[PDB]
Amino acid sequence: DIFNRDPRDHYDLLQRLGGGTYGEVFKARDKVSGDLVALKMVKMEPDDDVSTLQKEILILKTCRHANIVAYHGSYLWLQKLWICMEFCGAGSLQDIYQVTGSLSELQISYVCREVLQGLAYLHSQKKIHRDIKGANILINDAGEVRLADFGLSFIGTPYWMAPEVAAVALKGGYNELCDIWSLGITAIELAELQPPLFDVHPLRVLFLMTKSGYQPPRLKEKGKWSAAFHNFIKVTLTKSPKKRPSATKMLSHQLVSQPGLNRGLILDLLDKLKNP
Ligand SMILES: OC[C@]1(F)CN=C(Nc2cc(F)c(Oc3ccnc4[nH]cc(C(F)(F)F)c34)c(F)c2)OC1
Repeated sequence: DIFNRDPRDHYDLLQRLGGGTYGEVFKARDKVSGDLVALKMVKMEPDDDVSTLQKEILILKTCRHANIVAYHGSYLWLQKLWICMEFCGAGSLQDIYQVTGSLSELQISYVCREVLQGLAYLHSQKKIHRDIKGANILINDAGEVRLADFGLSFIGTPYWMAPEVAAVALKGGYNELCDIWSLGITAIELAELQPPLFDVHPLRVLFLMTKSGYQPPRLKEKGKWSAAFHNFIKVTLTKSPKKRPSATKMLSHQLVSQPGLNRGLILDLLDKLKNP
């Protein structure tokens, strides 16, 4: 459901957060709640069809889980769409680790369980995130973890595309289990400050993956991590999606099911951020 009103009534905008990849996102206080919200402002061109986004907004609203950024309500007004969202004060894990350096085996483990909690719920709703990485895992001042979900014309013009071709332009080859893979890369990203093959051209990384011989990547330093963290990487990055375990199966992995995993590990992290 979309509300048709100036949202500058309801909310005072307190600080501009957004930059390159996030675009325009504002920290804002709710005039009624007195509560803190993130307002993501979307720019809309005349020939941008509104009715097509209303289909992508349902998905955001009926996504109700602690481990997913809560949707509050969209606002169309003056050729702009403002999406109101749970605020996460520490921004993304990427913002964090670029200052704090590498995350610890136990820090990464709690992040891997909270994410799986969110993916396991998404999947149960037959939804697929498509973009698990550091930049899309957000952190609140409590040190709790929240998956940011978001929601091309030069893939071709569709008018001539045959239907099977059009089926892929919307769906990609994406599968619920492709989100699991991305977590494995993300875990390495948290460990190493960059995903495998960051120093390699993207096209080449795409070719290399589609070679028959392609080898799932690994943690650089053997001794630095437990057998558990090693096995978590091995299993999440299984090549064949037919054999890659689901998010519930992964929640019963020893790396994420161990005790002592909780938000303190991150509060540590958020302290490390204040006091270098
Ligand atoms: O281009 C990258 C930079 F220049 C360097 N760092 C950032 N950090 C950054 C900036 C933002 F605006 C972010 O968005 C939020 C911030 C707080 N609470 C949020 N709740 C939901 C969101 C989101 F809109 F879904 F993302 C959100 C964010 F998560 C991180 O972006 C600038």
